[PDB]
Amino acid sequence: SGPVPSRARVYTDVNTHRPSEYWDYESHVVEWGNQDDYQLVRKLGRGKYSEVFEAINITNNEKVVVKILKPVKKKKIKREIKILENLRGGPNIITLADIVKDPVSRTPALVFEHVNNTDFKQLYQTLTDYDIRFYMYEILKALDYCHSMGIMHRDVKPHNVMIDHEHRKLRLIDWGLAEFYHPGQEYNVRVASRYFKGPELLVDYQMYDYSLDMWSLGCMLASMIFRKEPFFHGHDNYDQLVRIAKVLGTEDLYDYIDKYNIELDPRFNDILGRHSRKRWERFVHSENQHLVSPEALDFLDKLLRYDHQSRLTAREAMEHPYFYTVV
Ligand SMILES: CC(=O)NCCCNCc1ccc(-c2ccccc2)c(Cl)c1
Ligand SMILES: Cc1ccc(O)c(C(=O)O)c1
Repeated sequence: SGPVPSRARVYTDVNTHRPSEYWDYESHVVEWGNQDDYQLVRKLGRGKYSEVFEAINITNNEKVVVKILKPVKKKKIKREIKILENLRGGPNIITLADIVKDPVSRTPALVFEHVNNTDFKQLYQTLTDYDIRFYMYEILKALDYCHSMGIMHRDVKPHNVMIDHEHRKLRLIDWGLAEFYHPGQEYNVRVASRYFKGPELLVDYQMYDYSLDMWSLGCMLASMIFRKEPFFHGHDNYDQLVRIAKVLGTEDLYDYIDKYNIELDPRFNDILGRHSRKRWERFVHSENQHLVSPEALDFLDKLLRYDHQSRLTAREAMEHPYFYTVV
């Protein structure tokens, strides 16, 4: 007949009960600030259709971040702007401070609050079991917030989590892939970065929800506690699912596709194979045992599940025993 419909177990109808003003980002009126208020200092990085710069707001001598967008698609820019304005002030959500335009090049730029990112490659060795529990909890505060506001981030990964370790400040950045959750809507599966992509995306199941973010979060936690970057190392989108199946096993994959009447792409036939369900304890080694505990393993087991409906919600995750040591 076709695939079985699905819906989020929490915050299902938050957008349904809100005016069109909230979620109709295409109708949203954007108002430009003064580009001249900002002096570009240095290039921070380069994205798909963006160039990120450290800058100074010369009207208050304050450091800011300017993300210049290659205006490839207007609807996309408007969606990012609306979502950022809706979530502004939310816990651990990057604060959009201004929106500016370069008249000569005819290029939009989003201006954010500055975050001093502490070096990731130097964090990895010194970091403790407590530090992982603490920053995991800070990310879930950002997720429970944006999901309660009817938004899925759809690009949760270490590059999109900024940390100022000195001040124990975390921010969830780059809301360029984020979308308003409407029950029953069929979304584009070309979202998230390969390693972080949930099985729903890999099997082309379009009626996904907030729970997509909880899978990406589980990939990050597995990678941190096991010191294995990335945890699921696919070489392409079909291989990515094969890497998951090498961990979760192929039996539960068939239970997932059957439950939702998903048509597996024929490209999966020769590469899928047969895989047994692995124990999480098998990934424990001398290099990572100080970060691993039974609470961490029970928590991870509750996030990394094929069935999107069966994953912990951000709020259920915050109530898990893994976070009993955090405030
Ligand atoms: C734009 C830009 O400069 N990005 C830099 C990305 C910086 N990433 C560093 C980092 C460090 C720790 C974690 C983490 C993960 C799981 C639990 C606890 C902490 C994550 Cl997700 C990311
Ligand atoms: C602070 C900061 C740095 C880089 C970025 O790309 C963003 C963002 O996308 O929101 C934010």
